[PDB]
Amino acid sequence: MIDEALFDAEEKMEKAVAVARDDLSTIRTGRANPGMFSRITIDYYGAATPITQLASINVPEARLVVIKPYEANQLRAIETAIRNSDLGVNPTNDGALIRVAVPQLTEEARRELVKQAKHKGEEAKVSVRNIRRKAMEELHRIRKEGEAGEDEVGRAEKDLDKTTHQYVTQIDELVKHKEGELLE
Repeated sequence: MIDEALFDAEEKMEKAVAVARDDLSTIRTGRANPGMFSRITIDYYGAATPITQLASINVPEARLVVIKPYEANQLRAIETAIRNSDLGVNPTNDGALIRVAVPQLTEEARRELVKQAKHKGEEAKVSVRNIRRKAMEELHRIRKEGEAGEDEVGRAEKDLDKTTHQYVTQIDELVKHKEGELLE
């Protein structure tokens, strides 16, 4: 049915756009967020484990992160993972807390990250397009087989085209915004 193809495709695009927002969040910036720490993993009893699951990540000032590990025995293993990461960070030790001052990025690094953001956007747009294609070829099958009227299917095609472009644009705003986060 038109409905299933159309309503599910929309719902999937929303998820894809949501995934892209989260994905952009993982990029290092100025205006530190937790997301930049999300893909730092420690050895946690044999399982490669994100620090995000193992510590409460707080942002007091603009360029200062405060990380509180649930298990004090883990603190040194966490700080090292931060120290050995690709964040460009020199974390200090407080005892219960890890003090992470985040430096302003170099112009070279920020052109490389702007690059990273465009790519994550491109991936999500392609994903959105694939969702449209699957729903559109269902519409095409409905038409071919005469399971719905021609005018009916052509309105649904027009609707799907609109929905798709709205979500692609949303992804483009999402990148446009991370780009401006990175170039200030």
